[PDB]
Amino acid sequence: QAFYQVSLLDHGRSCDDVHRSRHGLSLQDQMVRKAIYGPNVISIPVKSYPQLLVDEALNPYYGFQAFSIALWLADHYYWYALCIFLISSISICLSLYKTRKQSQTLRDMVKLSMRVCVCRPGGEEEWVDSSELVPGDCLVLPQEGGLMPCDAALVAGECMVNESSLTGESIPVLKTALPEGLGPYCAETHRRHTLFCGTLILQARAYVGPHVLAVVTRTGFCTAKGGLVSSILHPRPINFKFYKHSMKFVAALSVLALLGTIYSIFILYRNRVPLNEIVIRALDLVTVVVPPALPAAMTVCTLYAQSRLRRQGIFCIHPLRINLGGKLQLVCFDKTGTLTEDGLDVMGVVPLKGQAFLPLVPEPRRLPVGPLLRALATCHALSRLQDTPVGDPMDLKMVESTGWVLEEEPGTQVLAVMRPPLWEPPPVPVSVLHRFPFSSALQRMSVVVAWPGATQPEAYVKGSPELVAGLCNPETVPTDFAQMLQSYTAAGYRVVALASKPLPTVPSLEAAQQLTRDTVEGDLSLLGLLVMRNLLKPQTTPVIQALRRTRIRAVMVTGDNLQTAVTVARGCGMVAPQEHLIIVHATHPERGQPASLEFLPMESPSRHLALSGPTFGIIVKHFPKLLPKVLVQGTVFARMAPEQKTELVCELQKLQYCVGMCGDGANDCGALKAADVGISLSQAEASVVSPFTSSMASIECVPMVIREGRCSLDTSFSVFKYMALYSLTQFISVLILYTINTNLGDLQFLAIDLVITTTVAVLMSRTGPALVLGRVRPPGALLSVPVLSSLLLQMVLVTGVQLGGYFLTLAQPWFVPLNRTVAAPDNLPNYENTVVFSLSSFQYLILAAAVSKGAPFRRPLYTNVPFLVALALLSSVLVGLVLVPGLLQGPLALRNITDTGFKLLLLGLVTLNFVGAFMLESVLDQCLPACLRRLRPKRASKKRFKQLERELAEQPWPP
Ligand SMILES: Nc1ncnc2c1ncn2[C@@H]1O[C@H](COP(=O)(O)OP(=O)(O)CP(=O)(O)O)[C@@H](O)[C@H]1O
Ligand SMILES: [Mg+2]
Repeated sequence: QAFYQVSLLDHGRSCDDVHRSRHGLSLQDQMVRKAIYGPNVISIPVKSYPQLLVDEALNPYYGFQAFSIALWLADHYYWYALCIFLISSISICLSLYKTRKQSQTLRDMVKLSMRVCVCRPGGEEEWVDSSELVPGDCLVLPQEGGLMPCDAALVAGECMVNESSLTGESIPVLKTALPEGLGPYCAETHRRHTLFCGTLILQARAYVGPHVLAVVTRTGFCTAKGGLVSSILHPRPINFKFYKHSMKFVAALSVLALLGTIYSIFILYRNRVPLNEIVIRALDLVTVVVPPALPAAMTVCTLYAQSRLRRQGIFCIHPLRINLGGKLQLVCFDKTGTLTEDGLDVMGVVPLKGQAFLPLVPEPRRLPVGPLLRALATCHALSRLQDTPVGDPMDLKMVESTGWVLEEEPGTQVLAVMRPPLWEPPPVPVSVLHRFPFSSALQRMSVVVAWPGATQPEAYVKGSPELVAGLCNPETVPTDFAQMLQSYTAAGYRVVALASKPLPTVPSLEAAQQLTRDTVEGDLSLLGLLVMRNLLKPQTTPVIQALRRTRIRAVMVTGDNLQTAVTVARGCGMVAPQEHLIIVHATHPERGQPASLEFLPMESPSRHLALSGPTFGIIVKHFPKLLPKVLVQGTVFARMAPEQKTELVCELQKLQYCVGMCGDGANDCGALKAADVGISLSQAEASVVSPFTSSMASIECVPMVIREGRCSLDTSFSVFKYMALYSLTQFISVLILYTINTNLGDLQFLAIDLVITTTVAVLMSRTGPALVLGRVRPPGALLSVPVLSSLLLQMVLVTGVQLGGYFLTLAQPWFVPLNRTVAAPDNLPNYENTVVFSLSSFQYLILAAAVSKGAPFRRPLYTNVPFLVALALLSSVLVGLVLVPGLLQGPLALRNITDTGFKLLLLGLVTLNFVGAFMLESVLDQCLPACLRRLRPKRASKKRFKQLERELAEQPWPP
């Protein structure tokens, strides 16, 4: 009767229900469920070519150009029509290629199919089906190096998986068996028992089970790998798109088009040409005003910039966003693996005798056998790859520091058995009973471990110092824990605390392993603090100094302790030594206490604010009025959960800041997607994780993403402004002829539009970006006073030389006056056509050189090379032709002029116009300040960040 959403069909499923779904029906249920859900295939439509063309041809411009071709054919200017078709043909081919390439990349990612082993309710079939996989299907996963087709909760056993594409996470991720329960929660809601579509399985092992077996949850390409590709198809728009502002500027040109049309009507009525004939002249005037090569030129800008970035390694999707890069005002960054260096030496461990802390051991090897050694060795979730161990750089560096070595493939639920170094001045090899994974939001990991001693099993928890110390029973927790940790965090050593609890369970029993994560991480005794050292990436310190110099503010968003983030921030130059840092702190509103905000300064040898994640939680919920003041003044957001990083992005955006994210981790995945410009620095090739994936492991990417964006925004504005200048230069030329004896050209018009303008337009879009990022932001409105001024003033100079030419031509003593008794197509030679075309041809080229204006955002014009050769070549051909048309006289329909003097006068006028155009654009750059000061002495931006800044300047936060 009424359709129900697949999510709505499977939203309320129990923990038990996922196990109920396991060993699902072989065929009848499969077929009906598969029919209801639809086939498990990516929904990218496949088009041979002509299938695309019909859809592609529906664009409104294409219709107008088709009408224009017919109109020009009716006028019998075949040659101009021959060009007008050909330029549209180039436009459609390039648009087709652009569209085809954009789909092809995405389609190539999702073009994967492989034979799958599927479990029957009383069966275990092998390689039976893949694309037809049942929505609730249970399957046995491959042993090693196996891509996972569907998002499936793991019912039994443990899996090691590479999720690098899905989460931006190169490091191997542990997967564990789901626990059946009366409560219903989604596998995604667990966010760990689920195995995600298109993720490689490094290894798969069942300690107790015969093999690892998983039950499919959300599937059919509409979740995970496809859910993101599906996002890339029909993508999210940008608000207040600059094309609207350009569309307003087209309306200013539309007034000029109407004014021209009425001028023509008066001239034609005065001329007394047939009314039927006058309509064709009016129609030609309107069609001429439309530029044929603009639609192609706009594509070629983007395609050249994608080409420029692909070579730099910054692999891009949604190429429209490269301009958005140009406008970004703040760039958010992550601490570890981006601002700092991935991989960290363990700078020893600190042990505690009783309540008191003992002095730090430089090398973890020289310590007594007991809890801390075992915890240091066993806490990690490292697995053994071919002749090697694979894990998180922190956990890997810790175990190598202990000197204990992981046992290989060769009880029941016994895994990752830890072999001792076997050097003595007890070896007691130890085996893990239960593994708990580390979640960035959760901020800790835990293990249950047993030994041949066969005592009560001991649970070891390694996690964030504050949460672990808080979780520990306050018996062992030292009085000065906070102050002692403050030494290590202030130094800049990433610190993780280890807590041990003896657990009263039956040792080496599978059943005994089953336990509540909270119950294992409940009552705890603080054991020691690890002192991991992460060092700043060499290039980070430079890029941040430039981004601060441009006045694009750099905000740091991190899950690590506030003092470490303050040390990294003070190091990079987020906060310079001259600058002052305030630590906003908040007390929870609860019992008899209301919410309190306390601001405490920090002093070290622009009023920068550093906020812990929890303080920001209270500020957003219980101080909404203050949030604008902190988020416009906050530089070092720290101890932030993965969800909190998205909130900073969203609140900074609602304050009208253009955010950017250069994170390299699963924690940032949310923030990267939400942010305007998102860059994932550790990914290989194009990926769905971020809009602008990089393959260089540095912040050196981010300046390049801004620098190219500003170039693409200036190229888009230059190509638009040159296309307007050409059309009005054509309008003036065609009109000067329309008044004067009702004449035009055919082959001449093909030559101008096809060779002079289309070649220059495509070639002017490949200049490339400026060397150094600049203080001045690229101008963002096409309908600006400078742009409008520049175009209008230049067109006056165009007309001046053009009219001057005609006056000089008529004034020439040898000049023979033209017949002016016969139709424009019939009068193949006209003495005026020769002069007007010959003067106008060169000026069409000159406009591009003046328009280029290559300095703040683009490199000097000469550096282009293919443009510069073409400009000179076409100029040389035109110089050659104007002096001596020879053979080309006949095709050009040129009236041969023997007199050298008038040709030199004509060359002089073009040179004068050229000098004029260059002088006008240089004058325009110099004149802007005087104009701006007089037009507006002072103004206030509607955007909230610029006002809140100005308010804070007038009255600061309480000092
Ligand atoms: N394997 C592990 N087991 C337990 N805790 C870990 C851990 N690896 C990191 N931690 C700690 O867990 C907390 C949360 O880490 P999270 O992934 O959110 O950020 P992070 O410390 O990697 C800094 P960044 O945000 O720059 O990536 C931190 O205090 C971190 O030091
Ligand atoms: Mg990271």
